[PDB]
Amino acid sequence: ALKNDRFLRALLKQPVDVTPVWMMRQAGRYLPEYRATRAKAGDFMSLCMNPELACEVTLQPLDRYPQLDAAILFSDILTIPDAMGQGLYPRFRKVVSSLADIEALPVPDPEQDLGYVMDAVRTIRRELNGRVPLIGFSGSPWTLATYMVEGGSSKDFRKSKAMLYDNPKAMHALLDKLAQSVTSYLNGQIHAGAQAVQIFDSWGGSLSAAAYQEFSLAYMRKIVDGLIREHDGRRVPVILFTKGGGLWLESMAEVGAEALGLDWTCDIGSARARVGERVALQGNMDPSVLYANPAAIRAEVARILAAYGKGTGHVFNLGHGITPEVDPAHAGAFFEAVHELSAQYHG
Amino acid sequence: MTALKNDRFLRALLKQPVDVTPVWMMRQAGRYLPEYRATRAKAGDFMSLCMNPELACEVTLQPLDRYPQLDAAILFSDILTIPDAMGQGLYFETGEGPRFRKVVSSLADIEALPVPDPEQDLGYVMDAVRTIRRELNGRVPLIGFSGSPWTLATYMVEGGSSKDFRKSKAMLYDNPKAMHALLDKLAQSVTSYLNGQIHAGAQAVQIFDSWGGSLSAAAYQEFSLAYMRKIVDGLIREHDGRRVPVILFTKGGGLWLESMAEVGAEALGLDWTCDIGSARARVGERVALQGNMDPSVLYANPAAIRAEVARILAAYGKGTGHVFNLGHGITPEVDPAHAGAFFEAVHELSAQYHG
Ligand SMILES: [Cl-]
Ligand SMILES: [Cl-]
Repeated sequence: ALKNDRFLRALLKQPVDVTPVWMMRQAGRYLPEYRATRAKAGDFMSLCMNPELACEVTLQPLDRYPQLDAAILFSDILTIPDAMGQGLYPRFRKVVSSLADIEALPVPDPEQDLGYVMDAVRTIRRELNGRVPLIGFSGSPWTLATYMVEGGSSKDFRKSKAMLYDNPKAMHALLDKLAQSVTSYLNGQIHAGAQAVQIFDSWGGSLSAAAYQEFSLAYMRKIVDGLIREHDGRRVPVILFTKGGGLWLESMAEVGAEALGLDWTCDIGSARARVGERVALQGNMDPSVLYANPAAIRAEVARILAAYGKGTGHVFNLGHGITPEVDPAHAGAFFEAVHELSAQYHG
Repeated sequence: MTALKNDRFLRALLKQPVDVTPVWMMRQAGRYLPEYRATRAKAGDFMSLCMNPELACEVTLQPLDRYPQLDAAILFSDILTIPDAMGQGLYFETGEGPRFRKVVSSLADIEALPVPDPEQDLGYVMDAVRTIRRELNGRVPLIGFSGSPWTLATYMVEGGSSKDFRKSKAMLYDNPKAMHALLDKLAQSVTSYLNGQIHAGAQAVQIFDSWGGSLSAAAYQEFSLAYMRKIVDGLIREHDGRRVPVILFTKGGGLWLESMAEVGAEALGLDWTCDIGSARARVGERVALQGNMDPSVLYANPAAIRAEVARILAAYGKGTGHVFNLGHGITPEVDPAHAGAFFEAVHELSAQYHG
């Protein structure tokens, strides 16, 4: 029973009154009410694993900012490797390094092994009461694989890439199991009530053009081929986002997903020319703009709207997550600007 | 016209016929070489090494002696030379990295900054160029270099290394008038610095726009590329009877090659995220291309290194206009033998793409 669905409409190239906006990490430490809930939870994993708390932080930006046109599931990108028994605490107690390691990895069952995520989705979907669509998400196979091979956050992905060039056979094995896992994970979230899904390929941008095709994109394509594309009588749009992936939009546009995420390095007008006929686009403002005065924030919104131009097919967002020191009022000025200034570009 | 024994590097940059694809490597003088680390220890630190022309020459020549395949030398020097000469007080915080005592935050700060004179105020750099040019004895061309105005500006506004560049970009959006004033002054400075290096014997120059890739497409045009264009227009174009090729390198700038190619510089540097075949199709008629291998490949076994060299050569295809390099600097933990396999693969495997 969706009351506001312009976010979905834009992704599906349907007419809209204004350009929709949401923001990566809109539930995060820049919000004092998030910091309160996080302290109430006690630690970050408790917040993630408690569906009531995950819901609480998910709703917080929506209640603060009526301009936001979508909710995104609050969770950790690393749920799946954690579930595989790798012991997430940002590092892993168990680290992938041999083919033998990978073969032993189980493919997590969404409801039996990741039930708390599924519970969070159901809880959020209920509590939203149709106010805005709910976005489910997961990290990409390549991105999750690097976390599992690096053993956590990495200096420069030397180990992950070395293993890629030395033992591509083992890396294929790992990526394939992760593709399997991500597919069922997202399908789980969709069954639980997610109305769109986004794949975050956060580290795909560090790959060479060739390695990106073989070791990241091919596995996102596998996932999209396995996703539930319709639920609750509506299409469930898929958004692929490779940060730093602007060079590669053309191939990304042929995977069959509805939309591609963009970061600020890619001119969105150029992106629309290159692949606009095949996908919706989401993005792409540099988050650092939010540290500037409201006039500058408005000016940058106007520039980006002008670059995209007239008509549907754009969802406004940043090109990366907001950072903890941003003034919530500057975030608000951003969302307001998108709705106020974009109206002229529709109709 | 002064003598070179090997000039295939220059010829590739100028789209002239070459026998093999030339190769050199960013940071080819650096901590991955044990002889470098020994010289650096004898100097005490990096800064002392940069400010002693005899030792800067010594490390500049080391990779050439170890690796006969290398087709160019690059001036060993500090990217932060100019803002130090400007008076901002470069030092090294024990646990972090280079920092400046003084940080740029206002138009008034910027107006006060002087434009260093290369020979009068950076004589130790010009001496290094002269010394290297002499000691090379024409074995390979010498590359001079500088940071770009945008890249230098970020160090001066942040006051050292930064992860997110929040302060630099905040100033870009909040105080464009001041940020442009800084960029303008730095372009003038970089121009005379590079020209001093050329007059001292540099035979090519590379502008390292290391942090230009963090800019939006729109901001890149106004706050970085426009100032590299200023520099290129002001550079000495010929010296010692030769054209002096200019290489512009914005790491992560692959989306922007078309505009970079309109500046008038001979060549553009690429990183591994850009398919070099695609790059050649997009701008190869206008510029030579340098790059573009992922430095991380050098951690892999030599067979993998050769296969990746082979792939990149196949992607560029037949004919001049390519200088092989990494897309980034080599890191200290790469085995010298792996770097060696790399250079040997480029010369051996590229022969078939020429003639
Ligand atoms: Cl744009
Ligand atoms: Cl390539």
